[PDB]
Amino acid sequence: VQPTPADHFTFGLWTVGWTGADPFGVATRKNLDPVEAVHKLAELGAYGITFHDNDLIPFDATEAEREKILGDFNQALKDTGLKVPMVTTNLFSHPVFKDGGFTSNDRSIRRFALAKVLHNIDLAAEMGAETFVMWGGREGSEYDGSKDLAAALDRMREGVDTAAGYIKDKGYNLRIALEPKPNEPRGDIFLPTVGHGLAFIEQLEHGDIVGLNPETGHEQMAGLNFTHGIAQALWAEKLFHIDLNGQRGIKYDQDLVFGHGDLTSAFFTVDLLENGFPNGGPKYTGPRHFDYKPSRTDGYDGVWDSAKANMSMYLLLKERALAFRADPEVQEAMKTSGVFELGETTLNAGESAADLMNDSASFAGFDAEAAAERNFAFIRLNQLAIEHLLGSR
Amino acid sequence: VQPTPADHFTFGLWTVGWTGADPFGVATRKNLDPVEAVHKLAELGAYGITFHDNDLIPFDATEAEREKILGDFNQALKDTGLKVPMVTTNLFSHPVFKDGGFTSNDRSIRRFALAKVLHNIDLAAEMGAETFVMWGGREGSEYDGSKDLAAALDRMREGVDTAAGYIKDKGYNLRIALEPKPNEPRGDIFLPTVGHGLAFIEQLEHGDIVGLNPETGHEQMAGLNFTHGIAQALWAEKLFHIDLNGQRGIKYDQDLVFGHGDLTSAFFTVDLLENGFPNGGPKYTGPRHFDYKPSRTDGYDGVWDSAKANMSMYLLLKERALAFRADPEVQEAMKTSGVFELGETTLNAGESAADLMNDSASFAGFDAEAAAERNFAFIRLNQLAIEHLLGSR
Amino acid sequence: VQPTPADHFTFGLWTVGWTGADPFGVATRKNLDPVEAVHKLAELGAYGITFHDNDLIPFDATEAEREKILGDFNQALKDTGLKVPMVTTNLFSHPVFKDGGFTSNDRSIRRFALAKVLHNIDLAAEMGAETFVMWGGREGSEYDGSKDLAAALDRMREGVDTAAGYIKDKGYNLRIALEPKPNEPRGDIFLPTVGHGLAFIEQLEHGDIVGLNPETGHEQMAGLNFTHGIAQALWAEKLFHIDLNGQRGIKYDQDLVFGHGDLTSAFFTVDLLENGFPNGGPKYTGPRHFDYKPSRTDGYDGVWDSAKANMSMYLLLKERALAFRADPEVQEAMKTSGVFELGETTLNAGESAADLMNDSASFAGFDAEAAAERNFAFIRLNQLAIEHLLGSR
Amino acid sequence: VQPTPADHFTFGLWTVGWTGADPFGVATRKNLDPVEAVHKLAELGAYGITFHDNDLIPFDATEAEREKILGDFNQALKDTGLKVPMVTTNLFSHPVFKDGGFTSNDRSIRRFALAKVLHNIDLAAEMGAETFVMWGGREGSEYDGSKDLAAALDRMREGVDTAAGYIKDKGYNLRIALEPKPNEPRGDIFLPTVGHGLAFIEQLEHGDIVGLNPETGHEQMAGLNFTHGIAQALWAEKLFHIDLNGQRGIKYDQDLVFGHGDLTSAFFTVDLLENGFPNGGPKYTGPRHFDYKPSRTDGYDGVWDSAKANMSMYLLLKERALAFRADPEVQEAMKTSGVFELGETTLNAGESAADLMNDSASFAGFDAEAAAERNFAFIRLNQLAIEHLLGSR
Ligand SMILES: OC[C@H]1S[C@H](O)[C@H](O)[C@@H](O)[C@@H]1O
Ligand SMILES: OC[C@H]1S[C@H](O)[C@H](O)[C@@H](O)[C@@H]1O
Ligand SMILES: OC[C@H]1S[C@H](O)[C@H](O)[C@@H](O)[C@@H]1O
Ligand SMILES: OC[C@H]1S[C@H](O)[C@H](O)[C@@H](O)[C@@H]1O
Ligand SMILES: [Mn+2]
Ligand SMILES: [Mn+2]
Ligand SMILES: [Mn+2]
Ligand SMILES: [Mn+2]
Ligand SMILES: [Mn+2]
Ligand SMILES: [Mn+2]
Ligand SMILES: [Mn+2]
Ligand SMILES: [Mn+2]
Repeated sequence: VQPTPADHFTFGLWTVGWTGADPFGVATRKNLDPVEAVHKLAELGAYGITFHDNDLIPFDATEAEREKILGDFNQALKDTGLKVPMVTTNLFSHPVFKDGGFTSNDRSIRRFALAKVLHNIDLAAEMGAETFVMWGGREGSEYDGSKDLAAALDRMREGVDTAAGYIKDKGYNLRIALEPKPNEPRGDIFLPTVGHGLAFIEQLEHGDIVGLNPETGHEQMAGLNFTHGIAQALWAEKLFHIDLNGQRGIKYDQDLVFGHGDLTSAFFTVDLLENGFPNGGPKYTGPRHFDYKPSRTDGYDGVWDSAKANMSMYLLLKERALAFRADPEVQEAMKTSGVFELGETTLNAGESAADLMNDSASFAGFDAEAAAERNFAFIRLNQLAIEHLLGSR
Repeated sequence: VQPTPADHFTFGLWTVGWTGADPFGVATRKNLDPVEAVHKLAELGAYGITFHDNDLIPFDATEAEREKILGDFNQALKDTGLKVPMVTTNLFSHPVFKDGGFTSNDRSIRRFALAKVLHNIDLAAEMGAETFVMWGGREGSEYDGSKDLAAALDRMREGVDTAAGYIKDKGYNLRIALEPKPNEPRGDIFLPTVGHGLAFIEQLEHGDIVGLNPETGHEQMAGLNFTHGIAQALWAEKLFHIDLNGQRGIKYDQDLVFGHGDLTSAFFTVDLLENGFPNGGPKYTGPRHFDYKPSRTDGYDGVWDSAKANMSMYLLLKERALAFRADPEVQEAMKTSGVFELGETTLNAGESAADLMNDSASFAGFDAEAAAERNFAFIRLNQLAIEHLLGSR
Repeated sequence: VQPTPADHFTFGLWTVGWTGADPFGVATRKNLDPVEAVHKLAELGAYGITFHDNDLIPFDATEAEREKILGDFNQALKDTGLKVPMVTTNLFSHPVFKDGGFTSNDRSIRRFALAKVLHNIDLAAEMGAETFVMWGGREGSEYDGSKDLAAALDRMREGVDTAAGYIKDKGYNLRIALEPKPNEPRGDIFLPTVGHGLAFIEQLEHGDIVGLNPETGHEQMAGLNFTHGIAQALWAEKLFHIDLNGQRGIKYDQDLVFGHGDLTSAFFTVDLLENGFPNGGPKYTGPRHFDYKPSRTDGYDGVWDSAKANMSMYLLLKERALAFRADPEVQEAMKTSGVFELGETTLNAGESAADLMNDSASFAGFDAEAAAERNFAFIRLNQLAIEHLLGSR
Repeated sequence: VQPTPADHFTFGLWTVGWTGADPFGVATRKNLDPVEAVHKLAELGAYGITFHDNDLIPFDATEAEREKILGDFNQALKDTGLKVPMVTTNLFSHPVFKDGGFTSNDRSIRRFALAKVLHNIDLAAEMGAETFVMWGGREGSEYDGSKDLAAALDRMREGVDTAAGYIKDKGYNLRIALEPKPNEPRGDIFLPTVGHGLAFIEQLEHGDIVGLNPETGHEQMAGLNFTHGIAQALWAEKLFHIDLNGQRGIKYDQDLVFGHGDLTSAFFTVDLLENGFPNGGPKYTGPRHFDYKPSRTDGYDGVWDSAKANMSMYLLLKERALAFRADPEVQEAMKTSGVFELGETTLNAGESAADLMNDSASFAGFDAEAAAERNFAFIRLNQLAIEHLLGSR
C-alpha cells in the first residue's frame, strides 16, 4: 500500500454511493452525500472522481437547484484538490430510456437522449474532464425482431457523430470513450465487446476522437480474456480510459473490487498497464478508474474499506509484476519460450511474398517434423508468473 | 424441401468427411473419398464444395501425387458441375502449428505458415474460388504471459497483409475472409469474435479485400447474438462468407446441423440472410455454407441424412420467415413497436447539434413522463414470430 | 388454442405484477391491485394464482390492514373461482435478509426468518395450497471465506426440517418444494441446481414431504439441460411443482415467457410433461406454473398479452409434441435408434455379476468392432422432432 | 516447498502420458512407457499412480502380453515404492462406446461395458486400490429425443449396483467414486454436477460404498463454485476422491495444472482440504490427485515441469492457507462476520416450531430495521484472504 495522487486512482461517485438496491431487494445503506464522497475519497489517496449527470443533478432539478449543487461540489473539489477526469450521462434509469437513448425505437426519445448528451458535454468541459464516457446499457433488445439491426447502428452512429462534431465545433479538449457490455439490463446490448466497439468506431465520421472504455467484468461476462481485449484496444491506439473491477464467472455484472474476481487475469492486466509490452510498444497512461460496487451485506466501514482495497490490490499486483519482469530467471524463461522472437518480423527487410514462397529454407525443404520438437516451455513460464504473484520468489 | 443449385448451398469436404475422432475417442466411420463426396453432394442439390489444402492433398504428397489427386478432383467437378467457391488452409493439424501459424513464437514456423498460405492462394485462384478463408485456430495461448500481445497482432497483420498484397499483385479475383472463434483448441484465440475481427481488418494495409467469415456456433461460444453480430458485419460491408451450423450453449464447438442448436436465433439469421433489413439496406448474396459435423453415433446414412437436413432446415425457416414478414398482422405489430420509426434520422434535415439542444420540443419542455408510457409491444411482436416459426399462422 | 382451467395454468402475483424496476432503473408500470390481477387472470383462462406473503400483505401491515387485504383477495377468488395451489415466503427483499434468512450468519435473523416461514405455512394451509415453495435467493456468498459451508447446510437443514416437522405436527396437506438458482442475487447460491436440491433432500429428517420446484431459466443459467434435470427429479419422484419461463443463455435471470428462450428445449420439456417417458414411468400432474416477467418496455396491454403468450406457447408446443409421438415415422425412428431397447434390463432374469463376467458372448468373444457399426441415426430422429415442432409434418 | 510421499500426491498415467492429440490435431509427443512414468513420478515425490485399464493393457492385448505388461508395471512399483490408490475403466475410446457403456441404447453394448468394469474391479483389487472411479463420459446425448431419460437412469443404476454388489460379494476393500462432467464429449452428460452425482447415489441399492470423485474443472464448466460443491460432498460424507486441475472459464475441459486456472478458488479449495470447516466437521483424507494434461506446446522437460508445478502450487497454497487461518487478524475478522455464529443452532435446546412462532422476541416484536444495520464486513475478510494468498501478510 499507500496510494498517492500520482498513482492516478479515480472512482465514480456511484461506486461508493451504491446503496445496495439490486433486482431482489431495497437499498441497505443510507444515501451518500457527494461533498462527503469527495472529502472521504481525497483522504484515501484518490486523484479524482467521476460522475454521471444524475449522480449530482437530479433529473427534476431546476437551474437554481443545479447551481446550489454545483457550487458545493466545486468548493469540495477546490478544498480537496481532486480532479474530475471523466464525466458520463445517465441514459438508462428513467423509464423514458426503457428501449434505449440513441437507438430508442421512438424518435422523440432519441432526440431527448441526444439533447441530454449534448448538455452534459458542456458540463464535462466546464469540469475539466478529458474524457466523456458513453455506456449504452439500454441499447439492444430481448427479442431479435424488436429492431431493424442496420437502422440501430445508423442511429448509434448518428448520436455519437453528432456528439463528436459538437466537441470539435466548440473546441472542447475532450475525447469520447464507448463502454462495451454484452448484456444486462438488455437481453443483448449493441456493441457487446471491446471488438464490436473498436469496429464500430471505424464507421464513424468523427472516429478520431472516439475510443473505448473497457471494463474487466464486462468482457468476462462474454468469457473473454480481458488482457487480450485491452491489448487490441491499445494496439489500435484506442484505449482512452479503463474501468477496473472483478467478476467471478459468466453471470450478472458483479462489479467486485479489483483483484476479487479472476486474480491471475488481474495480475496480467496490471503488468500490461504498468509495464506495457515485452518487446516495447504503446503504453496506457490514463487514469486507473475503479467501477465497482461495495457488497450490500457491508455497511459504510465496508464502503471505505472497499475503496482502499481497490488501490491496495492494484499496488500489491504492481509490485509483484515489477519483481516478475525484473527477475533474470523469468527473462531467460521468456527467451526460451520465444516471447522476444515474436517481435521479429516474419519476412526479411526487403523480402517479398514471391521472394519467401520461392525460398526453398522456408517451405519446400523445411523440416516441419524437426521444428515441431521445440519445447516452448509455456507451463514453466506460467509457473514463474504464479510464483511471483504468490510472493514466493 | 427441395434445394437446387440456385439456393447456393455449399459444404466443406471436412464436414461430411468428418470421421468421428474427438478428444476422447477414435474415428467411428471410414474415410470418405473426395470424388465420392462430390458425386454425393451434387446428387443432393448442393451448388459447391469447399476444402482445406490438406483435405485433398496430404501434407506429405509429392508433386506427382498432387497432380494424380487434382485431376480426379477436377474431373468429378466437371462431371457433376459443382463449383469451388471457397478454399482454406490447414494451419492447425500438424504438430508444427502447435503455437500457431502466423503468430507462432518461432520465426521459422511463421515463414513456413505464410509459405503454405501463399501456395494455397495459387490453388484457390486455379480452382475458381472467390473467397479464401483463414481460421486462426492455433493463434492464441493458454497462459497470459506466453505472448507479447502487440507483437502477436503485428505478426497477424504481417501475415494477412502479405497474403492480400500477393492477391493484388497477381490479380486473382479473390477476397480474404477471417473466421473468428473465441477458444478451442487454444485457451484464448486472438480475434475471438466478429467484433475483434472487424476491428483488426481496419488496421490492415490491404483491408479493402479482407472481410469476415462468421460461424453461428463460434459467436454462440462467447454467448453472443449471432444475428446482431452478422448485422454489424453486413452493415460494415464485411460479410464476405458465412458458416451455418448449430450450437446448444457455451461449451466445446459442437458444429451441429443448422437449426439443431438455437432455433429461434436460426430463424432470425435466415430472415436477415434471405430478407435483409425491414427498412431496406445491405443484403448478403454469397454462398450459404454449412460448416457442421455429422454426429459420431451415426453411420454413413446419417452423414447423407445430415447434409440433407442442413438444406431442409434452411428452406423450412426461409418459408416461415417469408410468411412472417408478408403477414399484415406482423407489419402492423412492427409499426406499433417502432421498427420503421428507428429508420428515421434523429435530427431533421439540416438541424445541427446546437440547433436541437436549443429546441425547447426535444429537451427543456419535453414530457419524459408522458413519453415513458409507450407500450412498445415487443412481447406481442415476438409472439407473432414464434407462431410463424411453429407454422401456426 | 384456448386455455381452459382444465389446463392448470397458474401464475404468480409477482409475474404480471412486475413493475419493471431492475438493477439499472425504476419501475415502468404502476403497481397492480391484486384483486385486479385475479379478475384479469380468470378472464385469460388461468386455473389459479400463487403469491409471496409480501406480494399481498406488506411487511409492516397492521392487523386491521392484513384482515382487509385477505378479505379482498378471498372475495376475488370466490368471485372468479381461482384456486391457490402454491404460496411462498419473501426471505429476500427487506435489508435484514442481506446475508440470507435460514443461512444468515446472524442467529437472530435466522430465528426471525424461520418464524416468518412458520406463520406463512398457516396462511398457506388457510388458502388451500398443496405446495409451499422455498427459494433461498439470499443464501450464499460473494466471497469464499464468508461462510462455514458445513454449518450453512446444517442451518438450511434445521430450517427446512422445522417447517416440515411443523407441517406434519399440524396435519396440513402441504409439501415443501425447494427451488434452485445458481447465482443472482448472491454470487454463488447454495443448492444451485436440481441435482444439489435432490442431494440435500436426502439428508433431511423429514424428506418424505420435501421435493423440488425447478425453474427453466435457472438450470439454463448454469448451462444445464432443463429436460434432463426434471427427468432426474421425476425419476426420484420429487418433481412437486415446476416454474416455466425462457432464458436465452448464461446471464442474469431473464424470466421471459415460456417458449421465448430455448425453443427446442421447451418443446422437449412439454413432451416430457405431456407424454411422460417413452418406456413409461412417473408422470408430472401438478400445476403448469409460469414464473416470468413482462418485459419492462411493454405497458399494460403487453402485460396481459405476455400472460396469454405463456398459455398459447404451452398449448402450441403441446399440440406438436402429441403429433410428434403419434407419428408412425417417429415411432419407427425411435425403434431404430434404440429408444425402446434402453428400457430392457442389461442383465437377464436372475443373472448375477459373476454370471455375466463368465458369459463369453458378452465379453471374452464379444465382437466389439461389429457392434460399433450400428448406425444409431439420432440426427434423423432429431430432424423429425424439429419438423414436428415447425409444423411442417 | 518439496513434496514427500507423506503429501499424498497421486497422478494418473494418462496425465503425463498425454500425447497432445486434441480435436484439431495430432500428437506432439511420443508415447510414454508406463515403466518410465512410474520412475519419473517417484523421483518427483509422487506418492502413487492411477490408471485406466487401457492406459496399461491395450484393448486387443493377448494374455501373454497382458501378463508381461503387468509384470513390468508391478516391477516398477516394487522398485520405486509407488502405491496405486485408484483404478478406472475406459468406457469412452473404442468406437463401440459411441453412445455410452452403461447407458448405451444397444443392450449388447451395455452388457459388454458392465463385463469390462467387473474384470477391471478384480484388477483394482489385485493392485491394492482403495478407490474405483467411474467417469460416464459417453453417457448422455447431443439431442433431446435420443434417450428415454428415466430408462437411462435405471440403466446407470443397474450397472453401478451390479459393480457395488460384486465388490461386497468378493469382499474387496473398494469404494466406487462417480465423476461428474456436464458436457464433452456428449452435448449433455448424465449426472452433470456434484449435486446430481450425490442425488443419484441415494437411489442405489448399494449406495453405502458409492461416493464422489469431483474434478475442479468439471464443476467450473457449468460455472459452479468448486469449493461449495466439495463442501456439500464432504457434509454428506461422500467425498471419496478428488481430481485437482485448473479451468479458465466455461469452455472445453482444459485440464490445466492445479492453480493455473481460478487461483482464489484453488486457494479456498486447499483451505477446505487442509483446515477443514471453521466450526469443525468431516475432513478429507484421501489422495490429492491431479487430473491435468501437459499443454501440447511443451515437450518433455515441460511434462516433468508441469507434474512438479502441480505439487509446488498445492504446497504454496497450503503454506498460505495455514498462515491465513493462524492469523489473529483473520480470526477477529471471522468473528465479526459471524463465521462462528453460523455454527450455533437457530433453535434453543428443546425449542419447537410452535415455541419459536409464539416467541415474540423472534418475530412479533423483532426489530428488523435494527438487525439490518449489521456490517457483515465480508469485503474486508475477503481482502485479508487475498493478502495472505499474495504473501503480503
Ligand atoms: O457511465 C459508464 C457507467 S454507466 C452505469 O453506471 C454502468 O453500470 C457502468 O458499467 C458504466 O461504467
Ligand atoms: O477453414 C475454416 C475452417 S478451419 C477448421 O476446420 C475449423 O474447425 C472451422 O470452424 C473453420 O470453418
Ligand atoms: O418463491 C418463488 C419465487 S421467489 C422470487 O420471486 C424468485 O426470483 C423466483 O424465481 C421464485 O420462483
Ligand atoms: O476415470 C477418470 C478420468 S476418465 C477420462 O480420462 C476423463 O477425461 C477424466 O476427467 C477422468 O478424471
Ligand atoms: Mn459492470
Ligand atoms: Mn463500467
Ligand atoms: Mn465450429
Ligand atoms: Mn467454421
Ligand atoms: Mn427466474
Ligand atoms: Mn421461479
Ligand atoms: Mn477434466
Ligand atoms: Mn478427472
